[PDB]
Amino acid sequence: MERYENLFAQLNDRREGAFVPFVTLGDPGIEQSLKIIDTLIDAGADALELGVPFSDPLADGPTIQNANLRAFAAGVTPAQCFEMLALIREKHPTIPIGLLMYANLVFNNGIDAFYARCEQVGVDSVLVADVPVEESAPFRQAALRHNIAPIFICPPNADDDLLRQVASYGRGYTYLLSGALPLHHLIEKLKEYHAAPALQGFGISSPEQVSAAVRAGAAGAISGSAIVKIIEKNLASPKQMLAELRSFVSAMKAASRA
Amino acid sequence: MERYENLFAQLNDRREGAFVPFVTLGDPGIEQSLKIIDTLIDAGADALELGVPFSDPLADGPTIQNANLRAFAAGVTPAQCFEMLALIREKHPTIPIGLLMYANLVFNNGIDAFYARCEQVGVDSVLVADVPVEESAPFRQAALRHNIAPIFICPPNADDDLLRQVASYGRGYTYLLSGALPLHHLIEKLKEYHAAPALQGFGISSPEQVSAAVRAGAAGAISGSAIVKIIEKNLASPKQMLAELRSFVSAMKAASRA
Ligand SMILES: [Cl-]
Ligand SMILES: [Cl-]
Ligand SMILES: [Cl-]
Ligand SMILES: [Cl-]
Ligand SMILES: [Cl-]
Ligand SMILES: [Cl-]
Ligand SMILES: [Cl-]
Ligand SMILES: [Cl-]
Ligand SMILES: [Cl-]
Ligand SMILES: [Cl-]
Ligand SMILES: [Cl-]
Ligand SMILES: [Cl-]
Repeated sequence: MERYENLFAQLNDRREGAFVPFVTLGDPGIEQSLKIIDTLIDAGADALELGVPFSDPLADGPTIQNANLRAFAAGVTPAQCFEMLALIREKHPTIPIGLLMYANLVFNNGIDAFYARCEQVGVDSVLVADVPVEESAPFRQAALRHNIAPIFICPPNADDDLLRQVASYGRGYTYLLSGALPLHHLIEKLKEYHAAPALQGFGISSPEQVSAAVRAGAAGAISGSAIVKIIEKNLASPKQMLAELRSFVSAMKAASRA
Repeated sequence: MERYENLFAQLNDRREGAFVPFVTLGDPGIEQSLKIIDTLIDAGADALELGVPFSDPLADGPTIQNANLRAFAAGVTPAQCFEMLALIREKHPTIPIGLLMYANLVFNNGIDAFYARCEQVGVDSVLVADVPVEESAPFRQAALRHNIAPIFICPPNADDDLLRQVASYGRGYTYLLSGALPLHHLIEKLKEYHAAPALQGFGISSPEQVSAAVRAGAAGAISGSAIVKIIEKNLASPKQMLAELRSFVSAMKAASRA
């Protein structure tokens, strides 16, 4: 539906980088999560990265792990997540919606049925976070068949071989994480290979990291856990939670004008 | 085959905690990896946790991520991993072998065929690191049908409800990661619910953390990345690599007598 392409062209109009918050769907409840997402959008978030609750405790930090636990504790299921996605899309027809999920989600229903469901509710992109590039073909092909952008991660030490693969396979945006190479170097190479615009997603904790990413040439930044941390710290006061989310998104967008 | 039960009873004879190193199969090559594993065993490792190369770059630290990349760069496939596992078991018939892997590995062949292959090569336990407990039943049942211990992770804030589930579902050992609760408290509750012996697996970097785990009552410790770091730092000298691995395992076992 051109949602990412239109966003990045309009961000070019505004001379801004994208700010894309991550939240877990259904954290800390279905309705609070919907209102958290409305607040992020109203405060200036350019796109959304939304997680279907998963479990990766060996690797995840306490923030993301606790969010997954809060959503499961609220009884959140993939079914409810897809209904939430549909509602978000209906209220916000133009905002790019990226799903972040883990491979076992597609076991119960099958790869094509999963991507068909994404297409039906209006998702724009899907990142299956735990599938190596060597095993990505069935996901990439199913995504394209259903008009979904498959998101590929560019790791910090990617050689030109891998950069060429990431640039060619992905659509929508490139999820950049940056024997690491210089940030500006990865960005330049991805542009040389006509990759989808790069969103720096590593360690985007606060305004300084957004500004650094845009100054290095990235198209924007993805905040992997900073929004979830504000949720966790304000669980007892939804009003203060929403106010802190607004000031945070505002400060992150200010950094995106750097 | 009683490999974990026999190990823990013999560790009780020795008044020792278990030390269980993690390595990625095929890192930095098939034959170097086999010899790394032989060296860990000869140096005193009590069991093995072996990873089939995966990809979890959003969450993994550089050590584990780089190991996965080194193994894929050596052309390692799941097929070669299963042959390596078979060779390790043939050379070392009594040592408990735990596989650590990610869910997409079971997509290509199916859940039952994966666990059948594990049983055939002599694996004792399987931890599918990225499957929530709410979705674990098909894996747990397939494991039991093939005489494989399914490994469950006890997270640091587990309530008694979850502790009861982890204690009942798992076999072999409990993979302990420790609003977190006191380490000794989780250990006590797991014993109260007759869980498989707990191996503390969070942050086991050096001897101090092994000693802390055993002093708190854990049956031992799993070093998630410390062995891989020694591999990465000594890639240019296999001889020095193996010598540093020996001194490291020796120091970790010394801490396990605490
Ligand atoms: Cl679109
Ligand atoms: Cl529940
Ligand atoms: Cl290169
Ligand atoms: Cl695109
Ligand atoms: Cl950087
Ligand atoms: Cl982060
Ligand atoms: Cl056994
Ligand atoms: Cl290769
Ligand atoms: Cl409780
Ligand atoms: Cl057992
Ligand atoms: Cl601790
Ligand atoms: Cl670790």
